[PDB]
Amino acid sequence: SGIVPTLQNIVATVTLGCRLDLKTVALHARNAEYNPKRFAAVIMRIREPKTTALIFASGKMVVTGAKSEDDSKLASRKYARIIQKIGFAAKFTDFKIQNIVGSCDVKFPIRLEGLAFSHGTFSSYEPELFPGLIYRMVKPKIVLLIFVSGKIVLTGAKQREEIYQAFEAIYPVLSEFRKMSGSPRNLHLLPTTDTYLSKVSDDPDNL
DNA sequence: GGAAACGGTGCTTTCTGGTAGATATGGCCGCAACCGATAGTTTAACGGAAACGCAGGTGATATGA
Repeated sequence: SGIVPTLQNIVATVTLGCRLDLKTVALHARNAEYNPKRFAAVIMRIREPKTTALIFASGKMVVTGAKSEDDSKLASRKYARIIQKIGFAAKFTDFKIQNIVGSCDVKFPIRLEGLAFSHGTFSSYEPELFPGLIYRMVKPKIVLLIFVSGKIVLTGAKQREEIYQAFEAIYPVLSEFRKMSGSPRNLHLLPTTDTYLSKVSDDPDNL
């Protein structure tokens, strides 16, 4: 419970309001990869923040590799500004984080068979083609990947607090699977997602 | 006190020609029936559309293979 989870990847999307010519967009970006022989879209990485991004002719975009809530909106706004420099209106709309990926380490090894046998209502553990166990948390809804080393991965979340709540909910379970710190201090010590996102310009006129 | 002689004409009769219905035979016209044919199901079984499931353009957390 003392080893607070770290975010590894935040993935988001934004609507542009207007349908646009993706070939025209592909002409001016300083990083771009695109070939209709394999896929009909441009892959578009940037230096700072270190995000990858994607654009669709229908007037929608996706952003990946964000380290913070801030990076997600700030990168999306900078990609939209590049499209506004180009011959399109690109009205920044529908900003959302569809998935969050985080990880933590309890520093003790886990008997995945014991976890799967006792919590089989939520746990799945297939024959060992892959070494890690998977867990389906239903309230709040989170997917957790459990490894024998004590390393843990969390995904399927969209709100920051639920990743820390899911870790805190399974830490007592993991701690029971032991043989021969445990205090969270608070459920969420850091500021909320909204108090982070509000540092970035929200108004679409603030290009 | 009446019946027998027989003149009146009222009432009736067949010989016939009229009125006119009848039908054996005949020739058109069209109804009753058959073998015929066109259209009908819904399924052998697989040709079809809509209905159906996995990939690929990033990324990449674990620790084994």
